[PDB]
Amino acid sequence: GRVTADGKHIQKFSETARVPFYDKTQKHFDILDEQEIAGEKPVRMWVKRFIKRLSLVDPAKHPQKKQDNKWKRRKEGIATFIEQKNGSYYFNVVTNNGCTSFHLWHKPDNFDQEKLEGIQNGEKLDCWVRDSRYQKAFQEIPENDPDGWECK
Repeated sequence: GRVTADGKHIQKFSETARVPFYDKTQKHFDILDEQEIAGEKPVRMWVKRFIKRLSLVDPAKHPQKKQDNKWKRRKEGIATFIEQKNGSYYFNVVTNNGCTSFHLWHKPDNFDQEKLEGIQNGEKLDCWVRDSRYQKAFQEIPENDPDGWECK
């Protein structure tokens, strides 16, 4: 909540979202002003709500990992690769049936490391999607994910 102009009333908020400080992945104590640390001026943030997670390897998860009861919402998936990094692999997935396709990164697992053999810069392959919990909000956007972050 928040107290109003007079000292007799409290207005109610809707929900919360955490913002990382005291870390070495963003810059908040050098972009924000001094008045905003006391928190008395509404500023814009980018709320994130759910992250796309994948498990492409189906045979190593159906008879030994279907006790998770979380992967009840697998729909489809297409995937590619455009840039190689130290430990993760690029992917581009379509959302439901051909409405929106965007990017993600995935840590390749030992049951999925047999699905990639060195991906060409544009070669195609299937995918498997899921949307998992997330509750955060940054200043501008992360420099690694151009996902749908709602401006609030």
